[PDB]
Amino acid sequence: MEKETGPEVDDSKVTYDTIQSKVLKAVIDQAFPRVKEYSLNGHTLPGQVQQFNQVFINNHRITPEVTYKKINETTAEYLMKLRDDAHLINAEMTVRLQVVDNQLHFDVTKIVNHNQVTPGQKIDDESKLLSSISFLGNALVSVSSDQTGAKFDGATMSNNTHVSGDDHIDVTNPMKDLAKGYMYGFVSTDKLAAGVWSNSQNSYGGGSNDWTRLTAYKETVGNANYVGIHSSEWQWEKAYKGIVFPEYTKELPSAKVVITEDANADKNVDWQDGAIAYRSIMNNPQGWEKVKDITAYRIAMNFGSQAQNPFLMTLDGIKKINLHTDGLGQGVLLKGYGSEGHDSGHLNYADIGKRIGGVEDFKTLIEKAKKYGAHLGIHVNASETYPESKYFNEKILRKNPDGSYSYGWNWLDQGINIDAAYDLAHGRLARWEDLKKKLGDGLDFIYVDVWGNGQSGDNGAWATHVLAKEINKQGWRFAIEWGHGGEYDSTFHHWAADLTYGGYTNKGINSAITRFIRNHQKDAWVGDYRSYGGAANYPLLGGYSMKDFEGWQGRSDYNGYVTNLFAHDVMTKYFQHFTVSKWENGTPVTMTDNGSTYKWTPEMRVELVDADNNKVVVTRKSNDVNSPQYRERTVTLNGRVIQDGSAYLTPWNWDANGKKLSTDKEKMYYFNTQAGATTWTLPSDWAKSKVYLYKLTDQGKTEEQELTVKDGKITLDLLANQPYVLYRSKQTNPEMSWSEGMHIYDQGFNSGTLKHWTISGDASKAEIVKSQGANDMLRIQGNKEKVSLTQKLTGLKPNTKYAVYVGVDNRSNAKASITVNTGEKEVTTYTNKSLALNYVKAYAHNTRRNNATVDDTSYFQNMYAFFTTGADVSNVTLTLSREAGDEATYFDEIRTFENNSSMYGDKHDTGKGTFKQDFENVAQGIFPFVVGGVEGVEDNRTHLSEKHDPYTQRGWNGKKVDDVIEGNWSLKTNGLVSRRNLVYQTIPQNFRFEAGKTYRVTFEYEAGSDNTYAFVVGKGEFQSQASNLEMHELPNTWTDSKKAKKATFLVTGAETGDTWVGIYSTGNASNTRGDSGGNANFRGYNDFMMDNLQIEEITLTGKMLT
Ligand SMILES: CO[C@H]1O[C@H](CO)[C@H](O)[C@H](O[C@@H]2O[C@H](CO)[C@H](O)[C@H](O)[C@H]2O)[C@H]1NC(C)=O
Ligand SMILES: [Ca+2]
Ligand SMILES: [Ca+2]
Ligand SMILES: [Ca+2]
Ligand SMILES: [Mn+2]
Repeated sequence: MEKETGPEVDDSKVTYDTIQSKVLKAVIDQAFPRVKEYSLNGHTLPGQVQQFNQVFINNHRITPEVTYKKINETTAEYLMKLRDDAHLINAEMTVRLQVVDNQLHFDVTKIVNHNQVTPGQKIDDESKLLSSISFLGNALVSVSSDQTGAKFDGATMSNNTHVSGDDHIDVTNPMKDLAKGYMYGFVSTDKLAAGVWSNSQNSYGGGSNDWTRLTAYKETVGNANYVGIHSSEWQWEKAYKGIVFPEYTKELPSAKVVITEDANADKNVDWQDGAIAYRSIMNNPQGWEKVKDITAYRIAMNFGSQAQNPFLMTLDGIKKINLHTDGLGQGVLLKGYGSEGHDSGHLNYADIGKRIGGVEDFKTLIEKAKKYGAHLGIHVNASETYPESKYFNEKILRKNPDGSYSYGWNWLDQGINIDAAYDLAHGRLARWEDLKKKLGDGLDFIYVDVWGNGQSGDNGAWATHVLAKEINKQGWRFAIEWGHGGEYDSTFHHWAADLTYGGYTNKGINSAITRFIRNHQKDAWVGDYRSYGGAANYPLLGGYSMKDFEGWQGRSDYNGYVTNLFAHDVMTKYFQHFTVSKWENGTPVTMTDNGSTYKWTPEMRVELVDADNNKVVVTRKSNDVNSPQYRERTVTLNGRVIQDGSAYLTPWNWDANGKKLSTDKEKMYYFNTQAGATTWTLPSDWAKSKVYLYKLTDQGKTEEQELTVKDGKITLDLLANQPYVLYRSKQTNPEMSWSEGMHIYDQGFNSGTLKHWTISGDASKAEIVKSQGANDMLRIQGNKEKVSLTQKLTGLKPNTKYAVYVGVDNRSNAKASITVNTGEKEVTTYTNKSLALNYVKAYAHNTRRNNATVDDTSYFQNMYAFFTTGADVSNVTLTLSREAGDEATYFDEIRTFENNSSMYGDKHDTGKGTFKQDFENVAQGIFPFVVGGVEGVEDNRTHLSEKHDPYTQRGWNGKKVDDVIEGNWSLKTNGLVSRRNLVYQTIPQNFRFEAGKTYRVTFEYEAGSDNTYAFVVGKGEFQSQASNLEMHELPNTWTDSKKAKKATFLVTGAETGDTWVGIYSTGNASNTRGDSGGNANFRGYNDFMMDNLQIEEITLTGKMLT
């Protein structure tokens, strides 16, 4: 390439003025809001040196008619009239340029469209809107190739761990052309650096073209190349299908430049100085301050009406983590907080799940969690919904160009995508306001699932900013799924934080510039995940690594959750308590993974600082990618080593909520992923102190040991992958008030003692033991006489109907019972040997080997008693008992909660009399059935269906069968045809078919096809050596009937007491009648619904006999 030239500048017709602070002077054109040049400390940066007196309005070139006024020494104002009759533009905008110390602010302060436009109303011609405003062509700041050290550095979005989003371009003549959008951009010489911010929600496309709030352009002027940074175009009045969006979607255009000399004392001026200064002018995502102290993120899941994780139970998990981490902050995302659980009832944000304890228990969880620094978030959806939802309506549904529905996912029900732009234009905001009104204060974050993938149409930068603003306005922090989503407003990205998702092309933001700037504000980055290579091969700043133990994707591994917190997240979070000040790359390395061999340039040293001038230095131990030392770092704090390789001894000076700890609560955490002694220099304020070590377990601080300090050092030779904490004085563990609000003390056996139970019988026969998943349970075994454990149920309401269950897995033939005595009445329920394995994936005691009870299986099922308090609730007792037996019964999770069922002879209480289940008042699950093994351990596709006429019922979009047969609820199975396996069954603890007695079992049912489902009678444990079943295939209910059919069966209890009934998925193919795909799923060909179950003990007489 040859030396380039362009027109020189003739400014003979130009009148310049100057505005200035004490440190920065800007020469500005009186004809147009353009900065020609900046001066600071005798150094200069050009702005837009060549006049370009045009703007683009709705993509039309306009020469504005401009009048000017200098307002004061720092501020000038421009009135800019905009007219283009041919394109229906008739408007004016006011712009101010203002110097604020070393910042220049560009603000459009007023916009007037002379066309009639009313936000929220129809507009007959959208071209009359003033929808976009572009000052592209006027650089806010630039640098010339004639200046020493001229360079541009910019970040674009990359989520591919192999590919940096950053460009580092020397500004030379000649140089390659440049006309490119950026998220962040800096120009610098060897004397000054500048960074540019804009609130522009411009996009030039997806991927690296998105979030492009800036545009950088090379312009050749005389014999110099300039690279200038421009704001990208701004948005203003917009509409969808002629309906103008609400006023709150309009945000006045704004941009800022900041100009700095050396800002990290390294005696070089470069983009890093610009990035430090940029923090003073940038947007900050709402809630960002909380991020650095949320060390323990995880999901607690509910699904399919099961109430796996009631709100008050999550509080016990929080207390376990509070003990085990010694008071680190937590963030629990409630996936399934609403409706029947996860992926039920979407869009109705205010519909807080009733079966997990409703708004009352959610409020209690939020309030009581505060003292543990545990913040709650909820999972919502703004992209797809189901017929059951209050907000399912034809008008909101997304349709394809051919008029067909844009179907969403099918699981419990068939979802349909919604049109997000329509939704915004028709009251979406009010749904968030309803939730805020119902729930009140204190919720931390909203995680909006899916958004960004285009299911609901446009989910780009502008639309996301609007959505985030709705959420932030209620006082909530924004979180989203994708590495590329919500770059402007998000504080958490699930595909960045869970390193296992999506593979190497789908992770966090792979940009050193962006991470430099914002590391401390969000979990949006590339974390350590060696098999993705590139940036993921041991990032020096770490990066959030999320695991779970409360049911999400069947995750139950509590111990692995805790070790991962300490292996990745403690140091990640430590660094977020500082801001990055310096970033040094090493030499390129060659890596091979994921089908490619590629070059990668790694960070070798990162420095961070805080407002107290603490200095952290993080150094990679080798640049050699094939050395073990490439995946090791040292960390120093003011020169003192706090991490080296597999071990750290890190100070922690913040409580669970991030507040500064008092001196006597200052601590250090030790963790080593390897065996071996390590030696550490103590800081001066520890070196002459006594020092005590504690091993951290789910019981808190244990195994107190005073350490020997020698020469101001300590040596630690402790268990690998085990957290410890150190203090300068003896510490104790506080009272946890286990299970507060749940009417019983320590419902999950987490407190390490049984002393709060009154034990009758031989107490040595009752112990707390760990499941195969380390879940503590009550075990009773080897007892020759009855053993009982009793507590009062406390805090109950008088004259109130309740349910109580305990999870029970009984390996003994002995009677294992739950008994409630209200003071006035006693009710009892029991099980002999358990016969149904647990197949609920989000439930902690399902039968997956790694959270099995014992012998690699779990038969846990909830065992209920139903009772009513009288006038006095001072002496209501709950007793767990086990009659004599050699083998073990396991109990866990005692849940007492209001319930208004009337299942026993039309009365609430456990008692005799005809059994009826109308499904209208189910405590949880599908009682008296439990889910069977048809799908193995799964988020079972059987749940309680909720009525929403007409959408859930026959006829809507050709639906063949009703979701709900009578009342508001039925028992629905979705699409489980041709599986040759058991869908669900009664178990004797739920309904016992007494030995030698005969019962009439009646129910109403819908079935979409003939003989796809069968009513079955079995006994004992079902085996798919396959068990004998009495088989009654059921015909479809719609080809020859306008409603559910009634079925009736006689069943005599086997002498072994273990008879049950259920619904079985046959081997027969279903019939979708020529329909396919979404229509076939929606219309219910493959579905089965039950309602109005009745089981009546009878004596066979007359024609019953035949
Ligand atoms: C194409 O299947 C994948 O994506 C769908 C959504 O379009 C599902 O998320 C699916 O995961 C499955 O989700 C259901 C609940 O909807 C259930 O939780 C299953 O355990 C889970 O496999 C996902 N992957 C698949 C089917 O492998
Ligand atoms: Ca510097
Ligand atoms: Ca437990
Ligand atoms: Ca019903
Ligand atoms: Mn449903």
